[PDB]
Amino acid sequence: AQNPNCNIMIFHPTKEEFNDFDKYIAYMESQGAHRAGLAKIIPPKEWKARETYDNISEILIATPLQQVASGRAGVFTQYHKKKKAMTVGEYRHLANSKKYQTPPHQNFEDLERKYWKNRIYNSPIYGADISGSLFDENTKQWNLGHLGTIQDLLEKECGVVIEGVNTPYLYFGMWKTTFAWHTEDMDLYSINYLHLGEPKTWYVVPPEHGQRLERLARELFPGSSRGCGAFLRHKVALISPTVLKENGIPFNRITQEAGEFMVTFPYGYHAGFNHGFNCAEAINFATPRWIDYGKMASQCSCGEARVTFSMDAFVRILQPERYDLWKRGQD
Ligand SMILES: O=C(O)CNC(=O)C(=O)O
Ligand SMILES: [Mg+2]
Ligand code: NI
Ligand SMILES: [Zn+2]
Repeated sequence: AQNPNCNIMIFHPTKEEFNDFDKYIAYMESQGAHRAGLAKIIPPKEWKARETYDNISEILIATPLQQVASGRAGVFTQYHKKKKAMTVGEYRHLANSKKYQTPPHQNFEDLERKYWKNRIYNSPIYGADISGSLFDENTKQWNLGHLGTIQDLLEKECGVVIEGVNTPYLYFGMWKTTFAWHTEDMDLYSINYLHLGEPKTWYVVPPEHGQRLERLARELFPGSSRGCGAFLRHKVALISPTVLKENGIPFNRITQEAGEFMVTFPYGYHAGFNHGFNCAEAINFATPRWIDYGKMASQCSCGEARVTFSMDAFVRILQPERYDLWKRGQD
């Protein structure tokens, strides 16, 4: 078995190897990359996502989210308070302000220490989940707005023809902006490209051990657990590496820098934070190996997780028993 310790793997495809996206994903899995839940892909030196970022300040963040924390430094939840719209130019200036900027630090480890020590005492503002793309249309390789769709994968593998679309989303981050512990909708893959700015630190639990993280989360967030049988779908809970180590949960960590891709694999729980002002683009995708994960994915039916139009069809076809109850939650 390849990668039996479930380490995060880092790939350096050549420009030739970067032509066929599906083939490269299948290659990485042949080497065991999926066992980690997360992989890094460094693009060939010749590749570029677009020519410059020189004109991005005019993108609108219609609903910036202030991420307010509750709990203790290592075990907290966050709630998203909606703020007034602002442009990316306004948000970047805010991120660079004295109130919100990255503190002085020695290296990524010192910054990680400061994040876990101090996150809860601040409320950074995150521009999340903004439909759009920063890939140039002329970028033919690993262009996250040109991937094969999940609906087309389900049709090729299973013959079924469904409604729905699959488009990318932009994320504008600042110091301390945080992504809570989650897997993807329907336990899909994700791919995330850091277009510019400061790094993103990731934490990940191997898929084969995801239930260990779930059981700890039920112990640490016991009222949330009684409220919903899949409350990590709410994407609000944080647990620090120190707490994960104290409780024996297997995990890995890695820092993504500008110009790099990350892939998350089906049922790979992940969480993380931004080091400073940045912009990422991410989208869900599927392969044949996902189908079985989609069939087994948990679902939030309490009504809090409230997800896309396109997820309806996935539930309806892969999980017809759940359909009914999950749509009671979504209506
Ligand atoms: O970058 C972020 O804030 C969160 N992204 C993801 O969880 C992802 O790409 O799957
Ligand atoms: Mg612009
Ligand atoms: Ni994710
Ligand atoms: Zn729920």
